[PDB]
Amino acid sequence: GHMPEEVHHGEEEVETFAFQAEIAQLMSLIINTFYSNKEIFLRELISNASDALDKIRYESLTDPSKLDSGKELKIDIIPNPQERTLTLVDTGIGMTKADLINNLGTIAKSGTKAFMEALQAGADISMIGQFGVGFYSAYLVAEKVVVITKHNDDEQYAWESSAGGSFTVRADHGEPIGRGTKVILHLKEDQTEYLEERRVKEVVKKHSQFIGYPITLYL
Ligand SMILES: CC(C)c1cc(C(=O)N2Cc3ccccc3C2)c(O)cc1CC#N
Repeated sequence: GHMPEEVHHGEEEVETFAFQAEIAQLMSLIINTFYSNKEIFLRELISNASDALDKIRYESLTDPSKLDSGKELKIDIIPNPQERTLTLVDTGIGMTKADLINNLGTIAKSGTKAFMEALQAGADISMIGQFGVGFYSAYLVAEKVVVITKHNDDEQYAWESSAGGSFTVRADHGEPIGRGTKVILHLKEDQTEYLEERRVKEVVKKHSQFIGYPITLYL
């Protein structure tokens, strides 16, 4: 046999970018401070999932073909005690590559900035969703967050950040999710209570009791 060397690939498959400084300041703030009620992170994710589900639901009024990718609108929650992850998957509208990079790395600048200003003036962490940036509350409990997303008009993409100032984005060739978003939280060691059935049930019942979509726990 011969030994080729592929000196160049079709396109750079992993890209790394810095957050806007304001986004990174918030993330650093969130991942390092004490908050007495970190369970709000699940409310924030379920809230973003509900909106993504509304978005595909309303386009399905006008185009029934937008669900050939999946007709059930639902949220699933999967704690995995042995890999210390908690996973939320929704069948909402998902995100193109352009919006993945933009929404999470860049145009969150306004909301994160107004929020840190509001914090200086007396706000607290639970109000983060009033500024459109509730997703970053995941770092209350996670040391590392992964986002897998699939929009009807694009391929599947993976996003990842450990809150070190940077994130990466790559074409994800993994479990095809069809459509929507999947979030994988790599939990801090002192936050393993969100891998128990009792507790996750408490948090959903306490905060997301009136979401208009089924939420299913896969213990
Ligand atoms: C990465 C975060 C921000 C996230 C994004 C989506 C998502 O694809 N959209 C698309 C869309 C369209 C309209 C209104 C809102 C949304 C949010 C999701 O379904 C779940 C999460 C998890 C959290 N928190």
